[PDB]
Amino acid sequence: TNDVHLSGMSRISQAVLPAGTGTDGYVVVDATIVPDLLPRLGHAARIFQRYAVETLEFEIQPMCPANTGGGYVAGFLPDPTDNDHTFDALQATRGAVVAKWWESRTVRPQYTRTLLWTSSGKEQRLTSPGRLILLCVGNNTDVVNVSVLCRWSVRLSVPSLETP
Amino acid sequence: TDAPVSKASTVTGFGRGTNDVHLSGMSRISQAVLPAGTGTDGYVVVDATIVPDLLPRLGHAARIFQRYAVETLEFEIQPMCPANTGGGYVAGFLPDPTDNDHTFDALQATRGAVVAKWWESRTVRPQYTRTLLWTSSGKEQRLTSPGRLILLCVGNNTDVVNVSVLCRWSVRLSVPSLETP
Amino acid sequence: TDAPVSKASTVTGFGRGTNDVHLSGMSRISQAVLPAGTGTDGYVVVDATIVPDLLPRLGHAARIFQRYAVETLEFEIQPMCPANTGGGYVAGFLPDPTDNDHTFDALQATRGAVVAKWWESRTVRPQYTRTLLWTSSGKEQRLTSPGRLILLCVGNNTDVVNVSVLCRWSVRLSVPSLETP
Amino acid sequence: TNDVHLSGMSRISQAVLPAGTGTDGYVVVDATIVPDLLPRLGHAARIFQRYAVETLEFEIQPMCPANTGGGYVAGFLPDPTDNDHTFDALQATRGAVVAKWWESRTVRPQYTRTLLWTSSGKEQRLTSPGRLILLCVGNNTDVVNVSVLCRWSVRLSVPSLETP
Amino acid sequence: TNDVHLSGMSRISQAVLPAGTGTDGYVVVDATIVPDLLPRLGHAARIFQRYAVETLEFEIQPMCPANTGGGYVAGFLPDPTDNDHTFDALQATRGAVVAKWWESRTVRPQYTRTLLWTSSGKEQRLTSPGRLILLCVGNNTDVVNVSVLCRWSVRLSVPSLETP
Amino acid sequence: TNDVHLSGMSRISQAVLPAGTGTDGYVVVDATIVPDLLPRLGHAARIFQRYAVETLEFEIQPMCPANTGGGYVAGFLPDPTDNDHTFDALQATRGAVVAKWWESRTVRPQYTRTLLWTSSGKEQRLTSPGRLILLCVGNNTDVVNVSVLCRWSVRLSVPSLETP
Ligand SMILES: [Ca+2]
Ligand SMILES: [Ca+2]
Ligand SMILES: [Ca+2]
Ligand SMILES: [Ca+2]
Ligand SMILES: [Ca+2]
Ligand SMILES: [Ca+2]
Repeated sequence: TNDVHLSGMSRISQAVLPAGTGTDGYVVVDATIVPDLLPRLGHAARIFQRYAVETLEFEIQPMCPANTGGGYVAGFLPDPTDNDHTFDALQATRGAVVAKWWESRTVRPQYTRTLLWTSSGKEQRLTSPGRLILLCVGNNTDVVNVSVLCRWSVRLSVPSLETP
Repeated sequence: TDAPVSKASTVTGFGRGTNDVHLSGMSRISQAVLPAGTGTDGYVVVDATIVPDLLPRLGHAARIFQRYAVETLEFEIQPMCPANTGGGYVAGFLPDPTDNDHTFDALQATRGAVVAKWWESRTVRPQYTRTLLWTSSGKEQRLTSPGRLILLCVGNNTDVVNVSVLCRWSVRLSVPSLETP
Repeated sequence: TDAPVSKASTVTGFGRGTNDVHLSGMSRISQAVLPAGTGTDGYVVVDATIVPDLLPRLGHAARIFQRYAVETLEFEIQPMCPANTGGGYVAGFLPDPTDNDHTFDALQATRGAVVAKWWESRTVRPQYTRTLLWTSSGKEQRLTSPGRLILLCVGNNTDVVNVSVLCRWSVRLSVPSLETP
Repeated sequence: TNDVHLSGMSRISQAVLPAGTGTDGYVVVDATIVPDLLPRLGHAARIFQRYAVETLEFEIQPMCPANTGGGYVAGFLPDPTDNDHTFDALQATRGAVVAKWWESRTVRPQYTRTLLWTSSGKEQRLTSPGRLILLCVGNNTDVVNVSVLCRWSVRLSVPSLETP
Repeated sequence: TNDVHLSGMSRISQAVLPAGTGTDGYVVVDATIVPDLLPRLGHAARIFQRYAVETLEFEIQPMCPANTGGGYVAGFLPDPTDNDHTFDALQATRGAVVAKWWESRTVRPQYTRTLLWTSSGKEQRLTSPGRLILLCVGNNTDVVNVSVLCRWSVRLSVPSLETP
Repeated sequence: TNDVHLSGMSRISQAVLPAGTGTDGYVVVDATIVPDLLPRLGHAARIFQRYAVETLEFEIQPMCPANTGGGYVAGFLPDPTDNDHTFDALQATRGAVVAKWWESRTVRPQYTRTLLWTSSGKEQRLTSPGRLILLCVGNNTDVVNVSVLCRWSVRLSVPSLETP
């Protein structure tokens, strides 16, 4: 077997949220999980054709004063083609969390473990396991710098160099 | 205890909804009427793509689940006409949702296809994929539907024919969500 | 066999659909924002009648069932605001769906009512009818809903308050049908 | 072994019989069983040189009103070179059936199991196992659309592309 | 069972490269491997619904004089969607070969034995195992009649009948 | 484990040698084997800190007419620092080959499987396994398009991320 197991921590997305703009339902983070976003996996997927996600956890680590107001809801939609970004969709899914802006939380979602494709294509269900969505729950009193780390572990295969 | 700057949140049972439900039923996927003389050979009577939306009770249950897998799928062709009607029918289930071929040979090639007279009711026990399929629509139909059902006329019928295609199904829904088409 | 005048029908599995499904979840029945100063005493923050339509995932499952019975029903009041907000709230669940009284006494009288500060989250474990209730709407609300939830302010709040009322429910649907509102 | 076992249902021949033309001995169906007639086996024999029939049943499925008059006799002559189409030849053979026009019957004949040739040739005994013959027994009062399905099962060999 | 193992060789593409036009990077051959491309598999796929490529190899057999100064690079990209006509992209793929214009070579690539579909659809990744690309390396001196052959061994399934 | 075995072929260098310039001792190719030189290993080393070359071979594939009178000598010096462009120095190294300009050959050298560093530094002996040298033997007659390929199999370690 020529499968290469690669794993590690990496920050998929960082967002800045100025004070007073975090209204309810505001989409702070909306990231379709593909290996291109992941820093270390971006180079590994550039040299392979297919990958299979073996572990995926999203650690939301926001950095705001403890007296800041408002909260956030984070979830992982297993369907990359789904284009719904609301509290209802997040609360429906498994692994979703809701917490105050100064709390760091962990999202352990339900993701497909089949063999996906690193490259882009017409069918998004064949390239990504899902979409991470992080929304505001209430108005934030202070500016929030939110960073979403992602502990991943994939199994690459089929060596081939690829272009952006 | 003390009075902190901000107390920790205590939302406990979030993202722990029900994950798997088994749903069963038997619904009419098609109903057709043929006035005398239109049942020419090869005329397509029923062309129904098996999707959760086609099944009414499953249509709502598929709106709260991401992926479903078909466990049981059997079709019934019930022609409600007397035993003095000429001509006949051929019914089949193409496992490929994208296969749009409407001929006698294409139907007869599939496993479980039936050929009968217009006064004989039949049951199609087809070949379908047990793999998990996506409830919501996508770019490729082969990831969302187990197949297609085709019902054709074989001979020129003599009288008006009423034909009902029923489908006994049983699916297993997984990966909870809330689809908003 | 012989050739009769008309052959007998052979529809076998008709009217034998699934009868009972247990459905569970936890959904936000209400969400309110109070700018500073509007939290006057007795001001009604949340007034939600517990019906299957109010619960999103149950709304679709109730459209294919006639009667449902509530097995578990517990509400959570989550105020997402700091620990320096004045005033407080009272939350209760009136078992009578038609009881439209919004006062502190009416809420506190009910079993399981909670009184807390705006920086304390609470859980209401109320008294609800275990009897079978009709999914579809009718002339009398007491045959279709287990009760009503009321959340009121107790004191004048100092800061803007975000309050979310979540409801952990568990129902048993019976008597299959297809409701078309 | 590179033998490919292929089997399936397929309609060899459909015939329309107008009312009043089905006199006694009329040859409704006269089909020399070669893989070209069989729809799915037509494509399989186009890519192979030799085949051996392992199972052969002919299901006659006529579609006429139940009050129609007259009957049909169906048989399978094991000799493709034989050019006799009468009730005598059919009744002599094994597996022959006789039935009213509205009855569907099954013919389980006696066929050679040797290795035949898909392509045509001078000797017809080396290419086909036999000839299906379906005749009218009496005058038919109504128009009859008769279809002869064939449950077959062959064992192909010797890969080679072929032309009509 | 419905599984029918088939194998054989077939010329997927043939190209004629006149003298002087074989500049570096020129795309001599770009052929997406589909069942219709292979003659014997073209008929096999017309009578089945699914196929899985168990074995796949290619042979480049250029037919040029021994005084033809030039070279070619050949490789099987295991992703039908990927489109990159560069030397490094081909050489990255496993089994890719580089040779002179008067030397026949064999490509033994890597690919996933996933159960593909014999009929075309919106997504090419479900109907094709990949695509063979043959490029020029250096300017050729004489006319080259290149003929890429493919030795395949596939496993058909789900009996049906189709029209292209 | 952090160890990730990778392997593949990549063209380390390509040179064009015009007619008459291939005098004896001329240095056609002098390429220091570094991870950046190999495309697929270039991305693999950008996401790791250490690598050890488990297997390393080279193939010389000159592309010249069969009437090209001349010869080449190829060899892998296992010391990056050593700098000697002489025939005897190359032939001394294990696996060195001598051939005609129209004959592809394979170099299977000797080297130490020491855990090298993927990023450049002051000492080249810690970042490169060696250097391949290809010299002329005798004056060539026609233009030669030489392309040295390298088949490598390395073992990465110490996960990290780097920029070149
Ligand atoms: Ca790709
Ligand atoms: Ca969906
Ligand atoms: Ca009702
Ligand atoms: Ca032949
Ligand atoms: Ca198809
Ligand atoms: Ca470094």
